[PDB]
Amino acid sequence: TNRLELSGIICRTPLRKVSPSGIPHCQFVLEHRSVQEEAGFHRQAWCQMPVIISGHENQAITHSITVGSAVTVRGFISCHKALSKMVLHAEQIELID
Amino acid sequence: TNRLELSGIICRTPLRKVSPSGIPHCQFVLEHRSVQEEAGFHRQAWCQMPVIISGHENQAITHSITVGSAVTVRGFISCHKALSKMVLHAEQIELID
Repeated sequence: TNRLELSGIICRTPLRKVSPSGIPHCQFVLEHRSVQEEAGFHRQAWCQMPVIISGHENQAITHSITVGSAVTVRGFISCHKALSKMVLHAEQIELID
Repeated sequence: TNRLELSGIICRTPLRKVSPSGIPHCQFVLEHRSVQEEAGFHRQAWCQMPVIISGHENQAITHSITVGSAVTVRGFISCHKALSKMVLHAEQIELID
């Protein structure tokens, strides 16, 4: 199992990237803030999550999202060592604007 | 929205912590490895995710998990700046041993 669903505001201008051999991607940073419940207590949760969306099929989304967009993203997480930097690979995104 | 579900192997010995004013916690590191699908391609996903489980109610789980346990955890993520270090606050855990 590997599934993250996270909402937030895009806080960095999205970067469009195209690979010569197909497979283009769009990367951005999603800032999440919420109140969560833990052991009976209500505490603040905050994160700035790198997000990537790949594939020709998804090329449209990039030109419809920008900094300040309210967005909910669902995908898998993957990490690489710097602790290790986390990226959310988005399978789906929903807009709230 | 803020929900992560992630399976893996506990790769660091769990640390039991009790606060004097109630609210005890148990922290550990969960190593995830899987094949995920992205833009048609099958690629490896890997992460070493800090996990915390809080509350008197959950005090038992700690003495039933150890390094090498296969485990699936579901909760919310929260981050703090070092990029920012991520922690999974577990609302529920399921064992696979």
